[PDB]
Amino acid sequence: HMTMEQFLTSLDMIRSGCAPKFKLKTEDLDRLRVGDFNFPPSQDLMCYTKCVALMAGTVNKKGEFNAPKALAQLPHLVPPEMMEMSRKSVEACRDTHKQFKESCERVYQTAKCFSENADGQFMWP
Repeated sequence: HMTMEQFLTSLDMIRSGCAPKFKLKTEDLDRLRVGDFNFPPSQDLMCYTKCVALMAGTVNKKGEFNAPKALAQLPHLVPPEMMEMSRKSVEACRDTHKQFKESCERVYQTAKCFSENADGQFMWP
């Protein structure tokens, strides 16, 4: 498992493996970091979210969200304090990806759904 302290630091480590692949605005990343997905994303920002989810092993390369695998991965992704919120959001957003065809959009829309269904503070790497 991870502690809250390890979680908050993991956010930066995850970002470091994905951000360099894209052209991104710091203010966009700042907003996603606090779960504010309330602004139009660029293609780059959407594909950044796919890179993050791919690292997490929660989507495939087609951006299809894998709910059972996400649930299995949660202890490697969030601290105990965030487990139930995350469980609830996986359940609410498991089918979000089926409304979209393009892989980066599929992941971005699912992440946005997580942020919107989060009954507490939501943080994206």
